[PDB]
Amino acid sequence: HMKISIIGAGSVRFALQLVGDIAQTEELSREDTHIYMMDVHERRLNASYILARKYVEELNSPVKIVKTSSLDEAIDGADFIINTAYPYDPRYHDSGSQRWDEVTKVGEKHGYYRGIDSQELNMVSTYTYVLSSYPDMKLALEIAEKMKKMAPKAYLMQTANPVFEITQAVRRWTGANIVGFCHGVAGVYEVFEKLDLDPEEVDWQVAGVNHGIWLNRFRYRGEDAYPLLDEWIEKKLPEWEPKNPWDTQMSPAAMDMYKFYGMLPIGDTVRNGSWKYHYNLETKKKWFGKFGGIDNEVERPKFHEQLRRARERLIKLAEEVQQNPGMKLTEEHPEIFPKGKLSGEQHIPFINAIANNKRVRLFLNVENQGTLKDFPDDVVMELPVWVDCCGIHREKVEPDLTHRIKIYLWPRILRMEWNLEAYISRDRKVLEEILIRDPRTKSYEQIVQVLDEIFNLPFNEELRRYYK
Amino acid sequence: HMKISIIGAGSVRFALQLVGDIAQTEELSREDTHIYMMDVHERRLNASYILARKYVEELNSPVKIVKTSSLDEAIDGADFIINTAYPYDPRYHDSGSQRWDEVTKVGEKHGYYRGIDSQELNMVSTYTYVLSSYPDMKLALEIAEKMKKMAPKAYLMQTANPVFEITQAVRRWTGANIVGFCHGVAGVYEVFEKLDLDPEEVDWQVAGVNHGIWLNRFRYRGEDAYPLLDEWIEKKLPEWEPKNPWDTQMSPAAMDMYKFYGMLPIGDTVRNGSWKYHYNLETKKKWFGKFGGIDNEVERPKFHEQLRRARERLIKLAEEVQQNPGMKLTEEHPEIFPKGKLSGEQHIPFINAIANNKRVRLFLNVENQGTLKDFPDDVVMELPVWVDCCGIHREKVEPDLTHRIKIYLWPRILRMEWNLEAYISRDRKVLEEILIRDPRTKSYEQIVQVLDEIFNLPFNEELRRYYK
Ligand SMILES: [Mn+2]
Ligand SMILES: [Mn+2]
Repeated sequence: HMKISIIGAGSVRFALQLVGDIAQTEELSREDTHIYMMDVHERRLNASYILARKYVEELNSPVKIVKTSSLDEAIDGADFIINTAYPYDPRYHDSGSQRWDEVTKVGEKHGYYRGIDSQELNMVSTYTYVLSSYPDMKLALEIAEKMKKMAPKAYLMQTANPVFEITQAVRRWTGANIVGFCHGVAGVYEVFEKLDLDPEEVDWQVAGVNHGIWLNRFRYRGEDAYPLLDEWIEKKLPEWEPKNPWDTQMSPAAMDMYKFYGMLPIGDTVRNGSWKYHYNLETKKKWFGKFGGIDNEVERPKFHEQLRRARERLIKLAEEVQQNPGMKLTEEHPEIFPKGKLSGEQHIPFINAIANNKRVRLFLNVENQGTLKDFPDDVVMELPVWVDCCGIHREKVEPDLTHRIKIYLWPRILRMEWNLEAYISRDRKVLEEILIRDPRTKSYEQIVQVLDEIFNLPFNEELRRYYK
Repeated sequence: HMKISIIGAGSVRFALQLVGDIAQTEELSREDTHIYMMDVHERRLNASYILARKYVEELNSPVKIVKTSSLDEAIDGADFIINTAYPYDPRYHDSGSQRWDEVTKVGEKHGYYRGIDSQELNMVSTYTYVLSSYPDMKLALEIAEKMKKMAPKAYLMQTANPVFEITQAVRRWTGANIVGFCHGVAGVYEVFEKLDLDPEEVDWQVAGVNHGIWLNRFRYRGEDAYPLLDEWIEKKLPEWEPKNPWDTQMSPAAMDMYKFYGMLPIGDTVRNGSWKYHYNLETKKKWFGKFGGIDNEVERPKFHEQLRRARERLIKLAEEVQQNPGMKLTEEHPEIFPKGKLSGEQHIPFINAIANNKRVRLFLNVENQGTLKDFPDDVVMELPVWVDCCGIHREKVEPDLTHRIKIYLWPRILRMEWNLEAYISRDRKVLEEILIRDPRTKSYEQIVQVLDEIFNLPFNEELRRYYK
């Protein structure tokens, strides 16, 4: 009996990706594989459970799916616990994105463009919440302590953000068996495509911290391939255009960071430059192209609204399924319900590697343990690893990250430490010292005022009591 | 034959302090002690040499004093080399303070209050010059390479700022036998005085980096003494007033840093808080008292002018000496020329410890070497040490610095690394990345403009060619 528990299974698109990958993995598509879907939103949970059951049926997979509103029941004796939950106050909100939208506006009201949580080296929208990410940190630690008692052999597969902060605090403060998951490394394939390189003929590696990873190795036909990037920068960068607001991997910002640091930032790292690329929307469009990227006052509200519409549609689709047993989800909406094709993300390959010894190369957030020698052994970094039934095996990182990149990641590590200290100390003065270092802070009184108004939002009642 | 060479002996007040301490140290006041005074300013050098000779004569000390304008002659076979030189372009300026004054004004012209060199954790005036401190770094390394050849057994006793950056780069890039000197630790005695404690009955220790040191141990009558500070904060802080612009050790800023970090910052560390204490002159007066401290647009120009007047007076006093052999410098100006009393600074005790095994406890900038375990072995820190003829012996630092102070010093260490990278790479883009992290930077174009105008100052011709 293998038990795979999805905490936050109302993330039904992500739930359906995980379910579909399991159902399409021969070693896991068995009667003895039990998938537990747990969520605090009953409508979303029900709808996700109906869609997952019908989906699995159309794939002719015999896995069992169980739904529950009990965190304890989902954790009890689980082999793998995937945390994709995004907490929210149900008295005021329907999903977590809403608390971040509203605090971001408050921040902008007080002169912080894109909110206080948008800082240098961390512009990724929704990554942290009021700096210390209290509700998301709280849930992960609660899961971690429950599983130390109820599931001591389980892996906690952390996907909800902040992955860096949460994986570090869990590891450090509970010793629970937590691993952080992010597929930002998938940006490399955009590089190979733009440079007309067969991905299978490229010898490559990335390393760093979450959303702070760099293409430390890039070789082709027995030689360094970066001169091929240099040629692309000269001849083709002038004509580059993003296909959508998320398309930044080959943007002027990415190449400007590569010029200074010596290696190419990969994936969401490109979103996390200095303020040079982010002072305002016009500056974002200069460095990221027509959309200004995804982390701005136009595109992010547009996207969160798209996700809300999708949640409502999936609830309605679940009702359609109950009314029309004969309909084929894979036929009517083949995008949402793909068939005969794995998603390509790392969660199910990880599970199949640990349990069934299907060895695979992944990029995961684990303790450094001397892999990057100029960083502490206990700091959680995003590293290239091979996973099998004997656990996680860190690759040697070669070539080493450049000196300049090392003194780029150290500040991001220190920001993590200040964020953890702000959480564990319950001390509002720590949040004030974080913002006194913010370039947008003009005065100390500005810091108190913006934090005051944030804490006084009705849905931040628990946060306010935590720091009081 | 012991040879003590003062590079920059035109710092005649500092030269006279060093000369007077030697002349009043029994083990060093000998015929075989040769003091070499070297400086590029002939008038200042001559005047310093005349005053030093007459001074030594009135102390009945037989030490030999030699003046030279040759750096090589001063370094050749020296046992100790004290670097107090402050370079300047003689085509435009008469002393080094002038290049810092003029670049600071340019910075303020472009919206950087107190100049680009005034950054968080480094508000100390004149500490760095255009971030990377090119002329001061250049001289120290030139001395370091000359002495590796001409004086392989010598100690380079670095006193010119930036002490942290220069001691680190010399150690790292040349392996020369450099030790950094700063007496900021003397602030502890202000604490003992305000709290009515006999200094000899206090068990105390400080540690950190240069201008980043903290009173990690403070005990009295077999117990922690910090509760005595707490009582002083409650009953006496409201009525505290600075005696002069340099008096900040017991200021509201110092106590506000102590509240957050858990230990008291000592000496010039109190000048180096966050921008909380430094946004403008009115804010400086709130946190430092009536004068706003010494690092502001009123008090610093007032002080540099006082030093200029003093240089002119000492030149004129030297002429008086030549005209009136019978006058007694110790009688007419006993402040400048004290008798029967050591200065209390660390340079001559250090020399007497190394050469004559007079063991003494000092606070010096040396490689960590595991003393503070959460920092690299090779990073130069300001540490409590015992010095004897067997060299430098680091005390165990106990109690350890607090967690919050550790994540305060790490950013200052990283700033040092960025400053060194800006120097060695000769890359103006590095200075631009430093300022993009500055809270006062509003745009990227602002950075280029302020650096452009700084580099284009006539006296920065060498700096401009270095970075071109
Ligand atoms: Mn991610
Ligand atoms: Mn100093």
